[PDB]
Amino acid sequence: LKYVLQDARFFLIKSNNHENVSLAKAKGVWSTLPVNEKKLNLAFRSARSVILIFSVRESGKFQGFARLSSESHHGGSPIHWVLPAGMSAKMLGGVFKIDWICRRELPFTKSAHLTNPWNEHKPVKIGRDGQEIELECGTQLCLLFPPDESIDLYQVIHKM
Ligand SMILES: O=C(Nc1cccnc1)c1cc(C(=O)c2c(F)cccc2Br)c[nH]1
Repeated sequence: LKYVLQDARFFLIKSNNHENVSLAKAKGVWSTLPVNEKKLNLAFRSARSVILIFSVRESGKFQGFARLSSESHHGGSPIHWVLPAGMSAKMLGGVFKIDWICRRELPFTKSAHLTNPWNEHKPVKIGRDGQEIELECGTQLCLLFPPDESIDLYQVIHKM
């Protein structure tokens, strides 16, 4: 696991509902507005691993974290995302393929000691959608998650 996390960049992904996360866990894909797509695509080219750490708002927990497998691609079968009020699929950028590293949950109470230096040292659970997490802080956060024996780490390693 630590090899997968080496020198990774971590991003806090705040979904407004559980459905979108369930979709992401079932289909291994993710999407977002173009401006955020551009940052993720640029970060994928330049970083050894791009880890998304998911947290559904109000849930009090992280729902897991996944690693970008590639830049975003267009022209796929439409996914039934639950989008913010007033957003349509036409406003979305492409779709990202993601390999889940851990699908198990982590409550905020087990991360109360981890503070994000890149967000005024507030607890890592606190942050806006997209807030980047400092390397060591993000690494420790991922290591607090329960082990998930259902994930094939070699499938993700071969893509690095
Ligand atoms: O990707 C997201 N945010 C970010 C910001 C900045 C950089 N990287 C990433 C993000 C997507 C969401 C969504 O609910 C969402 C989704 F699940 C699927 C499709 C579109 C949408 Br909209 C929340 N947050």
